[PDB]
Amino acid sequence: RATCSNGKTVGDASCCAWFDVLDDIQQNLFHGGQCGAEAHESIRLVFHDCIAISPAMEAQGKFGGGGCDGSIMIFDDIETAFHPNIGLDEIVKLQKPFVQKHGVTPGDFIAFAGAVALSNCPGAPQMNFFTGRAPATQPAPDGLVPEPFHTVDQIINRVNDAGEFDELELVWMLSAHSVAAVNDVDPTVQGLPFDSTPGIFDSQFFVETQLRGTAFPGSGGNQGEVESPLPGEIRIQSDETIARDSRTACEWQSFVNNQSKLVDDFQFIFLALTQLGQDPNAMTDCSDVIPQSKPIPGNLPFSFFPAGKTIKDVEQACAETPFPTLTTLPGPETSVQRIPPPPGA
Ligand code: HEM
Ligand SMILES: [Ca+2]
Ligand SMILES: [Ca+2]
Repeated sequence: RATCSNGKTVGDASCCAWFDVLDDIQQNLFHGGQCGAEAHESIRLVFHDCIAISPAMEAQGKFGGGGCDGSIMIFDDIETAFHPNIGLDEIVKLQKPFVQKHGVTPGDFIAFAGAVALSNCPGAPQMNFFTGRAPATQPAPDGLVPEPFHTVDQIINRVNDAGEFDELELVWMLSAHSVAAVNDVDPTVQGLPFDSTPGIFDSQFFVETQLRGTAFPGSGGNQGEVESPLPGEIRIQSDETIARDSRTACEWQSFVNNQSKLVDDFQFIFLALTQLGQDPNAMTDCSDVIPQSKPIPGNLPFSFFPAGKTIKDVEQACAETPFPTLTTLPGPETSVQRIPPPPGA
């Protein structure tokens, strides 16, 4: 343990340089510490860097990808052209100059920016940050990042190969869709959120994906898109099916009205994702650099039905426990506002 020049204690004096990186990204990437487009894009970038590993491919003498190696940045012209990585070159290009200026590894930076991004979102867990990711030497193969039109079987199998993650852990990692929008699936409109609170790390994603889908927020006929339950909200087929599948439905529902489980499980699974490709015992704990997460503001219940929705609108899929009869916000059904992204998204 060491004390940095700012008086903060950290796991190791090598962590102290990350306070310079923190100040720089908070002002110049996240527009003063916001949980907006760049924050959401950085959270997604962690998954797409890290899940690109495959012990199964390696066991046939094929490169399976290095996991959290910064390969999606170092080899951006290759990986960001893969279909599942659509729209990520925009955030890669915004991140690159910080990596160059601060002399940090591309994989460490991607993990850092994802943790800082989440710390900006009220309700987020206290996010971890470990260092020790050598620069990738090969780009990832394609076919390693899940698609919204993939089956539940293949997504379960994919995350079990990548990280020995089981079907329950697949549900936890999809909590990231609580602070997320879709730029590229609907060719007519960018920035359609997955839940009605894309600035808030909460279980609205788990509530709202359980509702009956009533309309497309924009165009119909988009591969891997299904009807959503609110105007301005997007829903993808993978989320819709995982929420109703007999293996995962009860786990999905368990996050409704359970902030502690949402926060504790996502803290765990995020750190696990950021260690793919690495020996955790070789890494340095710089978690004390990450800002203290903020609580959800206001005095409303943690989970709620959006205005215009009640228990009658829930497609209850959990045979163990009934979907909880939440409160319904007052007034007319309200449109979820789009989050316009930076150019090239
Ligand atoms: C496992 C199956 C998953 C599928 C099929 C999936 C699919 C999607 C799709 C289709 C989008 C919109 C992408 C675009 O339009 O460019 C998206 C956005 C996003 N995903 Fe996922 N995802 C998955 C898992 C995860 C995980 C595990 C995380 C993070 C831990 C994550 C974080 C995000 C975030 C933050 C966004 C929003 C990006 C933005 O606001 O620009 N996703 N996801
Ligand atoms: Ca990678
Ligand atoms: Ca949310």
